[PDB]
Amino acid sequence: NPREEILDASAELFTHQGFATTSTHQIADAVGIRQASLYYHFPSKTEIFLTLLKSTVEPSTVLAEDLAGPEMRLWAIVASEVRLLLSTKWNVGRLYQLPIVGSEEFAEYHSQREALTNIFRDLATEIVGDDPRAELPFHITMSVIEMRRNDGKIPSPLSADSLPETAIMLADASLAVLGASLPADRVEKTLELIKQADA
Amino acid sequence: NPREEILDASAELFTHQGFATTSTHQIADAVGIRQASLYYHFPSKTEIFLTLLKSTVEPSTVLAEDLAGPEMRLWAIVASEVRLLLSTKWNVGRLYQLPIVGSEEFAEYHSQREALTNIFRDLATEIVGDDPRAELPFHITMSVIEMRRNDGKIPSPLSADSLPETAIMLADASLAVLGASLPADRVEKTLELIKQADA
Repeated sequence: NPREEILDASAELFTHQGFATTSTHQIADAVGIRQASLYYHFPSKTEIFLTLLKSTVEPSTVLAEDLAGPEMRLWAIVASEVRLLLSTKWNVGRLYQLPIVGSEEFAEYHSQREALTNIFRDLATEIVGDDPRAELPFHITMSVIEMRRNDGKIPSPLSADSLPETAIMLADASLAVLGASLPADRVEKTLELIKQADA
Repeated sequence: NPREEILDASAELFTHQGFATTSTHQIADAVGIRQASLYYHFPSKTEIFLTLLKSTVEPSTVLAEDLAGPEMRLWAIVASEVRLLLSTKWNVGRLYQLPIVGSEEFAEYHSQREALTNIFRDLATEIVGDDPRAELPFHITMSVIEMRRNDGKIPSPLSADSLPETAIMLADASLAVLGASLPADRVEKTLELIKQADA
């Protein structure tokens, strides 16, 4: 739809140029519409950017919340998040790195992000107790942002039948750093949760 | 010195606002000098930002190059880099995340960064062979950028007598993800290299 075209164009521009340098004019001239048609869908560039930020975290929060012992739970959650970040045309995961998202304009995003971070931390604490390594799984998950392409081709299309290698490797590492043992058939077990949730 | 004041002011501004939004006027009005005095030291904002980027990586490359078996070498290198990133007033490590540093203007930085990345990867390959986990230590090292403060107080002053906890934890994790065994007295062994190098 037209809205989706604006979002796709904006994800390309924001991920390559940053926020400040990108304008509603460029986004509209890139979608091939007049500026008024952009404004019919979005009050400004700020709302567009917020929408993209949410897409990065709200799905994982919803799923991460809904997700067996703690090793399997954490592994599945890491794999799913990394799976989500590899599933998109552009690398919209790098958007949280922009210093502007520090501003209170984006407080909605802050809240959602710390809620997701909390989910990772509390799961890891179930595994290693009062150990500062509990912080690490989230950060390991987010390293996918510096791994994938941003040329417009999707790194790994979402599939019900597989997990991409990078999601597997990063979820394995998320448990490794905690000294936790990696569960048998973890890929199949994870895939089941995704079928469960996504209906 | 005046140059150092400009760099400090610019590191504060770039790390909080990004590149595009920061101007030579703001930097000068923040240092409390006229704009002409800024221009005496730097042709533009771009050179200032490059200088800061280099500081993030050239010291580690020099040291990382100059750095026992592979576990100890990698551990020391990770700890030193994380040590360097925790040693500065502002979080200048987040500057490479700005999409603008993708531009060829900053090709000098690209080269230096891939050279540092190569050093981490080749060390890790000495440990795990042809295993994609070799990619992970660098990324684990760089997670410190999302851990530390950026309010102007230095997270951990450089000391000859200790390593901060976060550097220890991240260097431990860099080996953990590779299944490698963590060497005894690694903190003291690392500190020795730093005394050696830094004379």
